[PDB]
Amino acid sequence: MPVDLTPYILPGVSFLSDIPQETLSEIRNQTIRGEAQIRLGELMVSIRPMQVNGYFMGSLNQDGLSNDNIQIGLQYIEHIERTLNHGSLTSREVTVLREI
Repeated sequence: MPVDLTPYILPGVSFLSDIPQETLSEIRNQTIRGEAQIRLGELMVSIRPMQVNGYFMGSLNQDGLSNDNIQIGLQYIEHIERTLNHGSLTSREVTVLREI
């Protein structure tokens, strides 16, 4: 099921007002199913640990979206990448494994 997470969304900023941590808990459990779809309102996101190269964190589903949905998406995604693993790693910290 696509668990929508938009109770405190400010559609235009990178930060969130304050997320229920109990939601991040349920996200981490459904990613183990192999996919977890999060809807940031209209912004479609897909958190899942694709076991080839990459941990489970903010991945914006750009399919079918518009330019603004990409932008508000990626600022909230870079937020979610840190929020899915609190103080563990950043986007680029994982990306360099693939990039080098």
